[PDB]
Amino acid sequence: GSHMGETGDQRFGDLVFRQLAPNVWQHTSYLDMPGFGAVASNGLIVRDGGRVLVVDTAWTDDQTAQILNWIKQEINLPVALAVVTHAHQDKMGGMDALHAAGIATYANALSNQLAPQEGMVAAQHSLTFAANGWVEPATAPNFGPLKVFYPGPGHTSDNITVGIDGTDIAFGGCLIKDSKAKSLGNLGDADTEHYAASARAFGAAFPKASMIVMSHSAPDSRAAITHTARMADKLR
Amino acid sequence: ETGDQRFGDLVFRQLAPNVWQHTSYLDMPGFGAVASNGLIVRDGGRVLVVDTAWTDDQTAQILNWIKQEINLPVALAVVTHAHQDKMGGMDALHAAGIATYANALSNQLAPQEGMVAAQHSLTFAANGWVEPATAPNFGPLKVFYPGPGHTSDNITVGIDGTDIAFGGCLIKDSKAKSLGNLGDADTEHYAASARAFGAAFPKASMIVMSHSAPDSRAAITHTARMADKLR
Ligand SMILES: Cc1oc(C)c(S(N)(=O)=O)c1C(=O)O
Ligand SMILES: Cc1oc(C)c(S(N)(=O)=O)c1C(=O)O
Ligand SMILES: [Zn+2]
Ligand SMILES: [Zn+2]
Ligand SMILES: [Zn+2]
Ligand SMILES: [Zn+2]
Ligand SMILES: [Zn+2]
Ligand SMILES: [Zn+2]
Repeated sequence: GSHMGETGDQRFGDLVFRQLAPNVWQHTSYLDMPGFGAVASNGLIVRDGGRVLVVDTAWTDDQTAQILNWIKQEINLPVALAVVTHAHQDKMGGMDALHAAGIATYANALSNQLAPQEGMVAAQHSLTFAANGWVEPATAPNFGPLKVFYPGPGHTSDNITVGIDGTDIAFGGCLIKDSKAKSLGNLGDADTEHYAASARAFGAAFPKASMIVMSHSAPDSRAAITHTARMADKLR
Repeated sequence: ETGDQRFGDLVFRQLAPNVWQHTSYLDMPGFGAVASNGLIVRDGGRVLVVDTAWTDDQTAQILNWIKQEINLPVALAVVTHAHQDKMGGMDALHAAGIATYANALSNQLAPQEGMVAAQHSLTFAANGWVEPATAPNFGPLKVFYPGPGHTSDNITVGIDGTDIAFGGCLIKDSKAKSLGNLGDADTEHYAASARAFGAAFPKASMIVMSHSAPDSRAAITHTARMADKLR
């Protein structure tokens, strides 16, 4: 089962949406984490010609259905696919809303294999990766601007990252924490030996991205990557 | 030991008409000699190897025993994760012109683990089975990724047309008190991965593993019961 058991910001139900680029938005949803209260989780929405592509669900099915409603209102293009960046509640908790809506879903093969143990619904389709971390293109059909990179084990063994081609943006998901972070967040499923190398591999994979989007903080500069790697260095 | 054969530092045990276990040893601080096992499979007119020995020299001894005892070409080797017992001899396989295969993740981890990457990467479906285009002409070798356990990258191999499945370092002996080296292990998912190996090869009666002699299926259920205690 699951381990879980302001300017420019647009409120839409209990979610928040922020435009990051002409064709890119950040979605934000909240879940109350006993003791510490509201935990934000961010993902992305990308307009690619006549299609919308989603990175990560919200925490819940009901929140994820609200992402689809927001897309209908603000973009009014069909959602061609969603890719989720590992098998934890914040990234995959809303899979049923996507499947209910007939949306094709993608995850790391390992995320799909771990999903039952992690209390998640598996995506319909599985990404695989080359030894250099880049997605095998046959497993990323019509991903368009989404450039998927497996950096190595870090936050989880299955964590993947996504560059948005033709923009300044790369999405570190839960691997990367912001440059102000006092900790690496939830290390319950982390690989402490390989985390630092995986963070640095993400930086090297998207060497010119200037806006680093993350699950649990607002977008940051590239300093988030180096600061995260140096915090991870101390886990070894 | 009666019936076992020696070549240099290597010991070979015939498990089935076309299958041998190779065993090599390394002195580990405060542990004395640690055995590591792999497999040699005769597949008609060619030989397939599962896992290197600890070192290049030991791995060359495997290849020269194969020449002496079997006298068929070695077509390919599959190595079952990026640790020295399984991939320490990659340079000897490459020098001998043997095609090498490992989990893509093993190849990605190899530099950090001080190992040499294989020439080819295996990838796996969500159900754990190797994507067939990545494992061309593997003959009787059936490669399964059971999930993270002993390491994130550990893979397993069934030998079609035999009683044998190879758990590598994921599976420990049915009398074991411990799961051996957990330094790189996934404590949450280990038990499920061990059970997934059992379910992938449900008819295998001889379970070969890295650090103990062949056992029955009891090794799978005992490993899972030990791993349940890690959670
Ligand atoms: C801060 C935080 O809360 C949760 C619930 C997670 S995760 N993605 O590990 O579940 C994290 C994280 O660090 O990613
Ligand atoms: C007993 C043992 O010794 C070593 C050196 C290893 S491994 N494969 O983790 O390096 C193991 C193991 O448990 O696999
Ligand atoms: Zn997570
Ligand atoms: Zn997270
Ligand atoms: Zn977990
Ligand atoms: Zn090992
Ligand atoms: Zn081992
Ligand atoms: Zn290691």
